[PDB]
Amino acid sequence: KLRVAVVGYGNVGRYALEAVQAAPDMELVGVVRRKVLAATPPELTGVRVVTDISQLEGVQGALLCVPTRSVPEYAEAMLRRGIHTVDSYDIHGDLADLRRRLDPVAREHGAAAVISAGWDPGTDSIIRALLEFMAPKGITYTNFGPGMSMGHSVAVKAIPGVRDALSMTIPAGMGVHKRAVYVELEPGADFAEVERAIKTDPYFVRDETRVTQVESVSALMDVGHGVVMERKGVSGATHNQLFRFEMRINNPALTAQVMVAALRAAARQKPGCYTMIEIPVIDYLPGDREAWIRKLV
Amino acid sequence: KLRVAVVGYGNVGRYALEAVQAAPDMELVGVVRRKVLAATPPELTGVRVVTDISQLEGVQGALLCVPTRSVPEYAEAMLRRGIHTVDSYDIHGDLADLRRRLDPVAREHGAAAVISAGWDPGTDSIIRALLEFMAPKGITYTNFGPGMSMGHSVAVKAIPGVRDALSMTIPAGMGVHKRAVYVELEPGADFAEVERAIKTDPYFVRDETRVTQVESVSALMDVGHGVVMERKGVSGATHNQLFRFEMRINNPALTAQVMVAALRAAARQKPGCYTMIEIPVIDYLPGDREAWIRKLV
Amino acid sequence: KLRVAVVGYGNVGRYALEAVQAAPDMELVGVVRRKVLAATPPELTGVRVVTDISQLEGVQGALLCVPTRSVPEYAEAMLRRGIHTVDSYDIHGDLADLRRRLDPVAREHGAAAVISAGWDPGTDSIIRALLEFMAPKGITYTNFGPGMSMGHSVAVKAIPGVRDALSMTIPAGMGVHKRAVYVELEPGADFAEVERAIKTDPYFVRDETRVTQVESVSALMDVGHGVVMERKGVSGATHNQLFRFEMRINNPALTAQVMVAALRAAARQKPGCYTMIEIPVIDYLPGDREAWIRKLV
Amino acid sequence: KLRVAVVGYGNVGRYALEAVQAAPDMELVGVVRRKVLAATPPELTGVRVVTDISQLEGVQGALLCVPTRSVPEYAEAMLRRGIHTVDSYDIHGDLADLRRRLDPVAREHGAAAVISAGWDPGTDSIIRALLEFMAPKGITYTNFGPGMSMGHSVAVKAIPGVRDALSMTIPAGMGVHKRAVYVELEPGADFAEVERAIKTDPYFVRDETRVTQVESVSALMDVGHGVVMERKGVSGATHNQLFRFEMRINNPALTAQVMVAALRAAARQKPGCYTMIEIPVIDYLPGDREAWIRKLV
Amino acid sequence: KLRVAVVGYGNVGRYALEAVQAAPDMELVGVVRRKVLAATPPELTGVRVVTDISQLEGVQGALLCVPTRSVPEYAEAMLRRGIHTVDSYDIHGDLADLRRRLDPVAREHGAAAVISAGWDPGTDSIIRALLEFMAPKGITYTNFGPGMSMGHSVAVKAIPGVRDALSMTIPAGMGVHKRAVYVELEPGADFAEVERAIKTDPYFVRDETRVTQVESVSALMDVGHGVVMERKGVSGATHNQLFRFEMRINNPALTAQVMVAALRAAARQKPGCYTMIEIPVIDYLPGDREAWIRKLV
Amino acid sequence: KLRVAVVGYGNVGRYALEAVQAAPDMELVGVVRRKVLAATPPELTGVRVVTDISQLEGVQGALLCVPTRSVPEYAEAMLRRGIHTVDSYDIHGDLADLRRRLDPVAREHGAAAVISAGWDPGTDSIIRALLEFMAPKGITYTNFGPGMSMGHSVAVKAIPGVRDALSMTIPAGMGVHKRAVYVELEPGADFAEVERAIKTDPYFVRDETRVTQVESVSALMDVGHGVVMERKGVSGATHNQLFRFEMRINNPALTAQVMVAALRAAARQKPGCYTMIEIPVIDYLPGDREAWIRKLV
Ligand SMILES: NC(=O)c1ccc[n+]([C@@H]2O[C@H](COP(=O)([O-])OP(=O)(O)OC[C@H]3O[C@@H](n4cnc5c(N)ncnc54)[C@H](OP(=O)(O)O)[C@@H]3O)[C@@H](O)[C@H]2O)c1
Ligand SMILES: NC(=O)c1ccc[n+]([C@@H]2O[C@H](COP(=O)([O-])OP(=O)(O)OC[C@H]3O[C@@H](n4cnc5c(N)ncnc54)[C@H](OP(=O)(O)O)[C@@H]3O)[C@@H](O)[C@H]2O)c1
Ligand SMILES: NC(=O)c1ccc[n+]([C@@H]2O[C@H](COP(=O)([O-])OP(=O)(O)OC[C@H]3O[C@@H](n4cnc5c(N)ncnc54)[C@H](OP(=O)(O)O)[C@@H]3O)[C@@H](O)[C@H]2O)c1
Ligand SMILES: NC(=O)c1ccc[n+]([C@@H]2O[C@H](COP(=O)([O-])OP(=O)(O)OC[C@H]3O[C@@H](n4cnc5c(N)ncnc54)[C@H](OP(=O)(O)O)[C@@H]3O)[C@@H](O)[C@H]2O)c1
Ligand SMILES: NC(=O)c1ccc[n+]([C@@H]2O[C@H](COP(=O)([O-])OP(=O)(O)OC[C@H]3O[C@@H](n4cnc5c(N)ncnc54)[C@H](OP(=O)(O)O)[C@@H]3O)[C@@H](O)[C@H]2O)c1
Repeated sequence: KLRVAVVGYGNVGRYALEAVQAAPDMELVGVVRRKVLAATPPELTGVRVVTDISQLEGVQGALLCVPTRSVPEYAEAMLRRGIHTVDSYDIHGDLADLRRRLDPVAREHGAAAVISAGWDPGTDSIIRALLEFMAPKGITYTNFGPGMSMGHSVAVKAIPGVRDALSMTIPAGMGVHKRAVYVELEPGADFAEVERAIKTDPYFVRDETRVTQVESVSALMDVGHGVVMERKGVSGATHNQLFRFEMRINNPALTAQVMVAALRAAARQKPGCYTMIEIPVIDYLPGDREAWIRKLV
Repeated sequence: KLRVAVVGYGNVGRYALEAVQAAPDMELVGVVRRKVLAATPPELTGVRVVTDISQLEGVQGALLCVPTRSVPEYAEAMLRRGIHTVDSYDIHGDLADLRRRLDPVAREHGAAAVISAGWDPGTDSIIRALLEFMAPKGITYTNFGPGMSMGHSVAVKAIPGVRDALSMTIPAGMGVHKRAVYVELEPGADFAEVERAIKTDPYFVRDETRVTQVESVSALMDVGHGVVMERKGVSGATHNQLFRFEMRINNPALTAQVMVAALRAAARQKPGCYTMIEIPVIDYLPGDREAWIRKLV
Repeated sequence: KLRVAVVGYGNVGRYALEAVQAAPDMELVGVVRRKVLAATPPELTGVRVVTDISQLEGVQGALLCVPTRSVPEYAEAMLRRGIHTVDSYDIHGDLADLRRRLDPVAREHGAAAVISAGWDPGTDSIIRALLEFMAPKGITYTNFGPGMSMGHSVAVKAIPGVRDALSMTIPAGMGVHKRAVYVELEPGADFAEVERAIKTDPYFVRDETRVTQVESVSALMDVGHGVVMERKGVSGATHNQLFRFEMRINNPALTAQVMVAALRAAARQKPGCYTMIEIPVIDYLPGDREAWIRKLV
Repeated sequence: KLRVAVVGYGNVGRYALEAVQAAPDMELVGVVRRKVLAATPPELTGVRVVTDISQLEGVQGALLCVPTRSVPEYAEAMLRRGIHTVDSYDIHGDLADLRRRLDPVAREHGAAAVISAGWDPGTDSIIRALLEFMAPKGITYTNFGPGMSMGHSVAVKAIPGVRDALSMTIPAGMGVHKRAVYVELEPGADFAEVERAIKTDPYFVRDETRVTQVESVSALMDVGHGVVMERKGVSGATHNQLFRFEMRINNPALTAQVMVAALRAAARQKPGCYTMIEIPVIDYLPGDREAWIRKLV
Repeated sequence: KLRVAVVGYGNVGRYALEAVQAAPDMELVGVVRRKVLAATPPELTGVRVVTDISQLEGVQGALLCVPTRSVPEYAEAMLRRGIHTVDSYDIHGDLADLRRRLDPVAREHGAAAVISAGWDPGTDSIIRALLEFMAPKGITYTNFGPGMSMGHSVAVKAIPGVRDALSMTIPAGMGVHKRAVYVELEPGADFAEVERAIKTDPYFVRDETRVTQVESVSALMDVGHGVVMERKGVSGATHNQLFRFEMRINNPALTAQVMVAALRAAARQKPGCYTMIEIPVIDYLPGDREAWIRKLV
Repeated sequence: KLRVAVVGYGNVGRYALEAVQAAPDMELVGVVRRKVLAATPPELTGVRVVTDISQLEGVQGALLCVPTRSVPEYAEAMLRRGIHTVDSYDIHGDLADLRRRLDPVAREHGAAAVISAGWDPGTDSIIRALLEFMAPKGITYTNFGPGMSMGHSVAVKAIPGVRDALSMTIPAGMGVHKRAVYVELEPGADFAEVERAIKTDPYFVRDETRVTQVESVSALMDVGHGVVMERKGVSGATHNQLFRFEMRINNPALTAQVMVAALRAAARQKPGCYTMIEIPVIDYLPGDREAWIRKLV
């Protein structure tokens, strides 16, 4: 049974606690937070919560449920302690570089790191790889939403006159996305100004963006999300092969569960850093291989 | 470039030829048939066709496009020659045992074998594994068709009074399948009896079966097929996670293309036998890993 | 404009009245009924209604909106008067013979008859013909409903213990249909007996049938109906060509409109009898061909 | 059997070869190409290939699988030799005029010509005509794709800084289409300039267009295509009649098969030129009419 | 049995007549029109038609099928006569104020008024309320069409050079709508200018608008319409609850039927004015409550 | 702010705790359980838990999250204490009688009771009522699943030789349902026996039932569920009006949230007992009516 720690008790972190507790081959040693207040969250009543992973006895693996930009530093800190790490780093543009950066650190400390192990990047990545070799010629389209965007939401809220905001990702089709922004204005903030400020912002200038002022943004929030991946391609020399994959899921819940499966896999790999398509899928399953082969193949 | 041979020029074999010719990292050395007639099929005009793989110079990998029951003997024959092998062996209840049987043969002759590498078993198996770890609790349903059934058609054609027949697999839902049989009666035969013999045959006795007599079975044949895989499960402790995968494809065309990708992967493994869920998905992709990670993850 | 008469003021007849009035190239001369009561239906207030088509001056075409079994004698009666005729005779197994029977009658009296011109048989027939030549090899499935069934309902009301009944046609998929019967029992009739008689009747004996006793059958009546026609076949030697046609329509409304278009075509044909697939489609369109070619091709 | 020749061995031509070989009522006499090299394509090994149709003995019909702008001269050349002709000329705005031009040429040489016989124009045209008379009032929407666009792709390759390109037709709904262009730039060409030139070109100027630079255009090519035709209209005076037709097919494969069926019909017509809606649908079916009436109506 | 009068014999009024005649608990006393010509519409032959509701003996309820702007004055006129009233007033931004305006008028004359009782506002409003309390946090999207737009069509028809026009409402998703305008130009008018005047008009300036010139607008008219309402929200603290409601209906037919049900409810309320969400749903059903509870709950 | 108690800390009870805590107009006073163990569930750490509702100060309303058969006694016990009550009693056959039984008890103690307030019975009941008056003639079909059935599951588990079981409700279409049973056998229990015992049981004899033996039933459980309600009917005299409502939700989560909304409504009613269709929908919404009318109608 793998001794694991949840690092970062945020949205994903809260679901990670549950995923670890539900895992048959793992034991939750504790949670690592930046601060630990006297008032204990109800669900953490019988859970060890500290600020230093060192105080969690025999930790073998860590789920890095921290902000994207904090992942690099956290992974290196855990790896240098010989602790296997998993994160759902979501920047497609440079996770490949993150992989090269963490590989030597992981190896030199006898640990394994699996990066970008959420649903996208993550499991969606595996699916895209499958579609790619099943029909080498053609185009795969990944359509996200409806669901909220963390990055886009923060960007809008950082605008003067904006008390709080919600940015919805809407699938327009063929891999194109539009934005539906909902904003809660400050004292005498002018909507027109805020509206153009949003549409102009580099985060929305590239896509069709619509803005709406609301009384309460919190009243509109839901972490449900989804994706539709499609490919029309050529298998060998045979055209029009049609594939479609769709999910309607709780975003953080799925991410945390995939992270758990990835940490299970990490503990079984040779020291180094890996993305999800570099690990045999059976390594994400608990227990002996034989039974899974008979049940799933 | 991997030198490959197509063994068995049947339905899948014909597509395998095309899949190999289209692969950027493979070279088709030739085709192995039980017999080679003087009348050369048009598309094989510039292709080396022989009855013994030994006559195909420098073959490194073999695509075993032979009947399911012939796979075991063919795989051992090729492996004992040090030739990597791929097959799409389709018996879910026995493939695990085939794996154990071929493992030492492959290993002792420095070769790798990837078995059951079609779409089901095969790629569908990978998808089922993903759904399984993304939402550990729940049920996955695999719905096949509409499409023609392998053995079912032969089973009916073996009935007295049946000139030729076609058995369609029809999805009834919840992983249950119906059978739509089309028969071309032999001069004199009685439909009523044939209809009874079919519905009572062990091959159909367990599923809803409907029989129809037709003037020509050939006029009804189409190798298109498909599948709908669904799962409603729990990620961690979060219920109602919804997943759906569907494809509408040319059956043998997809199978042959997956076999090609699997052979590419086999050549990159340690000697032994593997099912598709025991191989990192990136090994099914041609060339350098880096490029694929940046493109797909 | 073509002078037309509506024969039989029933369900389809009521809609035919409207279809003719809306046609830009036709003039409604009148309606022919078995009897004409003193109480005139509101919508027929300004319409000539008689018991003999001879009383309708200059009639050139007749829409035979009479029961299926009455069509043969009605068509011969009209044709022998030199009047073009259209009907939506719905017996697929007898259709061809009706064509042979009416052909010489129509020809010898210088008139044209278009039979079975509803949506099925009728327009669905044309679609089936199209799918057949677009992909010669494969299977076309015609799935009807949900919608009320003609004879099935009358057949149920035929049993003694039934005051009124409604038989719904339910698509089970792959061309198979289920029956949902609703019955209003006579005071004292046993439901169990009726339920048994229904499922036993040769009208439901070979189809999954379910019975439900209801307070009022009239409260469940709706003339909406539909169809889904699908085909997965081979174009040339290319497999898995996928086609799908679906309609959700008012049954008698569509039937009456198709009959109108067919009568327009009939007036354009050489004397004789025709099914809808024996007439160029442009003949079903009003006016000059040139305009339609530019608008539709 | 009708003796037929395939003129133009391009995309559609390659499929036409197969469609003719599979036709039960036709005999492939040969293929006519602009040039015949010493290296014979494998599939043409046992086929007569020449540069002048006169070298193909007893040819009665010709499938003109040449570029759109070449159809007029090719059709007149064949017709003046008394050879029936079929083409899938795709310009909706000129179609009618081509018909007028070829009609007297066909007639004076005792031959029949069926123009624009692909799926659109072609079979889609018949479907549009059906929907039009089934519900005279309303609007029919024809939504194409996803699939590759003919001229659009060549038009993009027309710009200087483009080595190769692919233009995808994307259905935006309600008969509106979007463009997804993929370009492979020449060493040194500026993407910004190309992107601008594309969106500016009169081919995309009036449609939402998006451009993406790609490593390889060939790796994105797939000949699959499709259409969704819908109409909500009035049958008689009854509103909201709903119709829907959809296809997911191999573009050239379907086009070639329709051309074959149209040539069969042409040989059955009085000398002159016809579009597909001017021919009874049963004429597109092989053999005796009686059998088809019983099987399809 | 409630004695009812239909006020305004327009689109909705014509259906209201039928809805009242079909209601088991209502008696149609007559129709109130602005003028009554000597030429009686066929369907009104046995119906009392007058210009003053006072001539309709014992009227207890009135269905106000008049233009939106006329509703206020008509409702106050009927209420001041002690006659219960129902209207489908469609202005979402002002109906709350209409409610406050009519409340004291209805109360002081012992009558009840139910306003905005169509499908939207109306039944859609009830559905939105249900979704709102079933999942308090999240967003509900109401997508209309395809279907003809009320004011939009009139707004275009008021443009110089426009003989007649039709404005189609097209759902773009996420509660956003597109406009497809069809215009029939007056002899001489310039399309380019009309097209500009339309797209710039306040009625379309906020949505994507496309204009098309046609020979006949009447040939494109169909009163079918529809809606798709969706919500992804949080029930309690559980995210991703998914809801979807859709209908494809005859617009005025449904509106008139809902108005009838609302009038039935009005007659059962304490004097005052009500929107549809202020009435228990069982009050919209005819007769005794007990029977409905057993049949529907 | 309404002071509320959750009675019964089971599946629904656990979600009810969350729904009350999330409600803006309610205050959770505590939870009433049959027993209170020393080991406190983490999430109940800061919550008052007792065995007698009397120990919860100032309780005004109670959510009866107890077994169906316990509802009658619990409701009467709470009502006799002057506490408003809500339950999701799910027996369609006699909830009408429960209503008559609780009405006088509620009234005589100055309290209000809203029974059967889940999604079915409950919100689905409201939807069925709407469809009923929008189109009075026709048939509404309620299709449940996929999702688990509590009753059916218990019935199977009570069978000798059955360690544990799971009964899935599968929609077969048109209001017909099939059962997919999963069983975990005891020591030497014979499957064949258990299988027929299930198929024979009155709980499954009425429907198509399939049985499967599994290693672990708990590994297959998920509380997700759903429904598809459809109606094709007549509005007035206009046929083929089409309606569809679908939900994919967490079963207990939705039920608890609806119960909260119903308790809010109960507190606003005259003393007595009500089903959900007897309460204006706006009463299920928190706060003043004005704002909801403007936001939703
Ligand atoms: N790949 C995917 O498919 C996918 C999908 C969804 C999310 N994700 C990843 O999941 C990450 C976390 O998501 P989330 O919604 O859980 O974020 P979150 O709610 O903000 O949680 C992050 C937690 O880390 C700690 N933290 C906060 N700010 C920090 C900082 N500035 N420096 C160091 N630690 C900080 C806090 O926990 P304590 O208070 O306990 O310290 C905080 O609650 C996302 O950023 C994204 O990268 C990936
Ligand atoms: N896993 C999947 O998803 C999946 C899907 C589809 C198919 N498959 C597998 O693919 C296998 C082959 O399918 P297929 O349609 O290509 O079969 P096929 O058409 O019968 O071709 C098999 C070929 O094997 C060669 N052969 C060698 N020994 C033979 C023998 N004893 N009897 C007959 N042929 C023999 C023949 O080619 P020569 O004449 O050249 O010797 C024959 O044409 C299937 O049996 C199945 O196991 C798997
Ligand atoms: N092909 C299709 O797609 C399709 C679809 C729907 C219907 N149809 C055909 O069209 C027929 C239409 O029937 P319907 O729905 O309009 O209702 P119906 O009850 O068949 O009405 C037929 C009318 O024919 C007249 N009539 C003459 N002889 C009659 C007789 N012997 N018995 C009863 N009526 C007689 C009556 O009008 P008067 O009182 O004015 O004499 C009667 O109302 C269907 O039965 C079927 O044959 C075809
Ligand atoms: N809430 C919804 O979901 C919804 C949906 C659809 C429609 N509606 C409502 O239904 C209303 C009526 O729709 P409609 O299509 O029936 O309108 P319409 O066709 O124009 O009919 C309105 C009738 O009102 C009478 N009338 C009285 N004063 C009039 C006036 N000042 N100008 C013109 N007519 C006047 C006329 O009948 P006489 O000639 O007999 O006097 C006229 O035919 C719409 O305006 C809208 O408010 C609501
Ligand atoms: N209408 C709908 O749409 C709908 C849908 C779903 C469920 N429901 C209703 O919700 C009800 C409860 O569902 P559930 O899944 O929460 O059931 P459950 O998990 O068994 O919870 C019932 C709770 O009541 C107490 N209890 C158990 N047995 C009892 C008994 N024999 N006598 C008195 N109290 C008992 C227990 O709480 P303590 O241990 O705290 O005492 C138990 O946890 C269902 O029975 C059904 O009627 C309705």
